[PDB]
Amino acid sequence: NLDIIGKRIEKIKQEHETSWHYDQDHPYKTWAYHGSYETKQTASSMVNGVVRLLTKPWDIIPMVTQMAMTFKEKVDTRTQEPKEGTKKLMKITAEWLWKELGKKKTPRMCTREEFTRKVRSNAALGAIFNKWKSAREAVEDSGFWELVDKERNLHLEGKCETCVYNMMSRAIWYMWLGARFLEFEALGFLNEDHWFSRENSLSGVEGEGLHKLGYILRDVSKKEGGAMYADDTAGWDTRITLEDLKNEEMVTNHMEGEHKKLAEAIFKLTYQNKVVRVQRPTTVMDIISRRDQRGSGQVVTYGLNTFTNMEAQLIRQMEGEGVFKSIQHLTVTEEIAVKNWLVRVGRERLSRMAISGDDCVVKPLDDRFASALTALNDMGKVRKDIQQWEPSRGWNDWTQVPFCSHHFHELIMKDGRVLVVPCRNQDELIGRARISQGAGWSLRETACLGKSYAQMWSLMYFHRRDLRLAANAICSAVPSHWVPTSRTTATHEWMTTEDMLTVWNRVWIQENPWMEDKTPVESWEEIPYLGKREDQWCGSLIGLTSRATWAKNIQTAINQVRSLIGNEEYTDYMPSMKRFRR
Ligand SMILES: NC(c1ccccc1)c1ccccc1
Ligand SMILES: [Zn+2]
Ligand SMILES: [Zn+2]
Repeated sequence: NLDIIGKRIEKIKQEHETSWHYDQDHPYKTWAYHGSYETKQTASSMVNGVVRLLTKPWDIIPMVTQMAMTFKEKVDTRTQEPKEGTKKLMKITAEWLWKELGKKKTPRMCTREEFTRKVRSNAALGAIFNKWKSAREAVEDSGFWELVDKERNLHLEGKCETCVYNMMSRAIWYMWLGARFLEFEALGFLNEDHWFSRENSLSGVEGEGLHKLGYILRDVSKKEGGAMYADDTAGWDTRITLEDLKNEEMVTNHMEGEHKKLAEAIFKLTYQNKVVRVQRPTTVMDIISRRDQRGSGQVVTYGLNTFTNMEAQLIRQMEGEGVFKSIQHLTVTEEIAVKNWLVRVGRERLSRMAISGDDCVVKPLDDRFASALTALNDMGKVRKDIQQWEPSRGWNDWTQVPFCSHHFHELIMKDGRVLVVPCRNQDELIGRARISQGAGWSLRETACLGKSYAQMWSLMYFHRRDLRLAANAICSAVPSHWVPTSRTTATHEWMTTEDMLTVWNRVWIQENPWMEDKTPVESWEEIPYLGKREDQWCGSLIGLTSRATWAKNIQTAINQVRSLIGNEEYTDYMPSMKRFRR
């Protein structure tokens, strides 16, 4: 408790000595409260006018238009201690999983040099603005690195002064850039060196890309076994126990020297003991602590969520296969049985899963998995929108399974080759492309963000009639040589000024390991759509009068946007589609 968090608490006390007050009307039950201090401040979603002018039929669809308008009674909940049998299953499984993940990888420190390059090309490293403006400026000033040095030597000493979270089914924990550096130095190797790639982790999909995920689910479907299960956890980050944080820390057992000590300090000082500042309107700033739940950078959060989810799902598979009888307590021979299962079939069981942080698909040996709930519930990974003890409903067809907010279609090209394509309700795709985040967007920057959405649609969603047409329209309306942008950046092959047919060929044919015949496609007309009825089922306006008028008059919409942007060099992409090819 207060010996580890005191210094951080003591330090904040003094910067607001003219405001400190142990409030008695404090709303916290499960967060330990420490004091308050005076503040006053808040970014809402702005509309992308280039995308909206080229998607007029959607201006009257509430599921689209409502997306641009506008649980902290779940951050303040508590998760019970698992039973001794559960704690044992988790420790055995975690020990075994870090060893498998480490067989072909070497833990290593990430560098100031590497950190500097990331900030100078904009990755969402959730930092705060103070002493320097942007992260870009802090990183080119030795003063910063002297602050980093002081904290670093403090961590080697087993103490923390400045690693404090700022809080804002979502809650995002910003830290100052220096704390983010020290987290990246110690734990960045998990993401930088692809520990959760499918090749390395067998269940993982890190780096895979939306054009790969469907093929991966189809490969899992080919295994003998029961239904495919895709149970969502209710508020995964809030259900991470101190026991979970201690099994995650066992990655430090694979480290050495300075690195081992630096990583141990991140886990002890910042993860297993946390200090947070929260805005309360009654506007004060509350300084609260707790030992459990997930609060890390979003990139480390992803890798450790994947790890703990892989562990939880192997244990649920063990329960279904009868490897252990009860979570209350493991006998000695049950320990040897669990160990033996892991050594004997562990890698086969990992290959039966697709796991992306808190999101999973599992194809177990059989449907006993559906009612194997005791370990899952006792670890605190309670399923969303189903009663605690009601058996999971599985999916019989891999094309119906939800994963990473998508489902996947099998689409046969006129030439017989097979594409497995990502899909989601088209209102969600149009509604998201119509939104920009933050202020000070020029017309050119707004146009380049529209172009990023358009090129993503041409690569991932070409099979949706409305999206291939709208993508072609946006790419016709934005100057040909302007570079697609995004202020928050899976693999992003659409972020390029290369011709999109050449990128399509590279992604779907040349580099696609499931495509034996490498014959290039010569035009967009060779590239198929979903069935017309399947397109409607997934939200296509195809067959409406509004959509027919939009399609027929599309050059008029393109010319409206070209007139606003001004006298620039444009390309007409509409004749790449049969109906505008004269
Ligand atoms: N004629 C339309 C239709 C026919 C039958 C069912 C649904 C739409 C149609 C099809 C494909 C593209 C554009 C319009
Ligand atoms: Zn610190
Ligand atoms: Zn679909």
